[PDB]
Amino acid sequence: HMRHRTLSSSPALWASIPCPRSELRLDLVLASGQSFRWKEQSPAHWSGVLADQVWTLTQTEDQLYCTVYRGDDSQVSRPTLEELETLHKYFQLDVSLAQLYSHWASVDSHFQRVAQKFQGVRLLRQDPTECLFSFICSSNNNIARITGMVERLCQAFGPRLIQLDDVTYHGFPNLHALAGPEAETHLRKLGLGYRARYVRASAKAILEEQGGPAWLQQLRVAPYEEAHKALCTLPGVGAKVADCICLMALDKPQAVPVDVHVWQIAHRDYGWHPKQAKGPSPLANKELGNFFRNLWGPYAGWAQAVLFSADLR
Ligand SMILES: Cc1cc(C)n(-c2cc(F)c(CC(=O)Nc3noc4c3CCCC4)c(F)c2)n1
Ligand code: NI
Repeated sequence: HMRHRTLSSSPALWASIPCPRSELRLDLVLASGQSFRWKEQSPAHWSGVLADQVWTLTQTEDQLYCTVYRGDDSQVSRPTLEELETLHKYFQLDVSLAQLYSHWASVDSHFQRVAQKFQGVRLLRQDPTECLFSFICSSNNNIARITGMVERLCQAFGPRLIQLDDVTYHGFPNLHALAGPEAETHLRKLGLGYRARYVRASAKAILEEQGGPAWLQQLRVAPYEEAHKALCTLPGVGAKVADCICLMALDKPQAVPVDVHVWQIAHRDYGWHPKQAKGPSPLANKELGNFFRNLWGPYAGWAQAVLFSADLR
């Protein structure tokens, strides 16, 4: 009945945001292991769900074009003022990335070289709940299999929003939906495996032990160090996942997620070694995060995103 919009198809349902392609490149952000809810359904046209609404995004060299599917028996219209603000905040466009790129480049020659080809790699501001459970699914996994688990989870537990072509879009489920007695059994049938236990247990933990998703909003305004320790109390959430949520959902730009893949890059590209544990360890991982914060400063997580994205391509 309804299909994915292109900029050529129905231009009268698109609104623009004055966004240089140096400030944001959709193709290096939306599928670069931050969000797992965006797909290039048509060429240079990215479709995904944001807060119970579906968006399609495309860009020129100077403009970011966006169209909304409000997903109901409502008159089709262009993005509103409030809806465009939501997208402005989601891409954190108030913060200059050009000024950050130059600042990082001044103290790191390796970044200066990589940065040239890979511009507009910025850090998305995600919903804490979506980010939390997305990154519990990320353990010993790849972007493709993570994307599948998150989609299947959302269809199974989340409310239906709209259908565009063959793709049916579901909003991310609330904690109560994931905390139910059959939840783990269902998630195992959807292929999450062991991660199904942590999803249910963490949903149950936030509700019962922390008092619902207002807790995650408290961690947003809490110091990085307090937020990180609070998150590490949840089943399946360790230092790596806690840092991911801190950087991508709780407004901690200094948070640097460290796993074996970040170790590889740090060693190979920066010559970094732990100043006892020859290989990775909780203490050595903590030291590596500090090393990058000392080097790049209070937006070290955003600098890591540039390298991480550049490494995927
Ligand atoms: C063996 C293999 C192959 C692939 C494609 N992966 C893979 C890739 C991923 F992107 C992710 C997700 C992720 O961890 N993203 C991130 N971690 O720190 C950061 C990011 C994003 C930008 C800020 C810093 C994953 F869990 C696995 N692993
Ligand atoms: Ni070495």
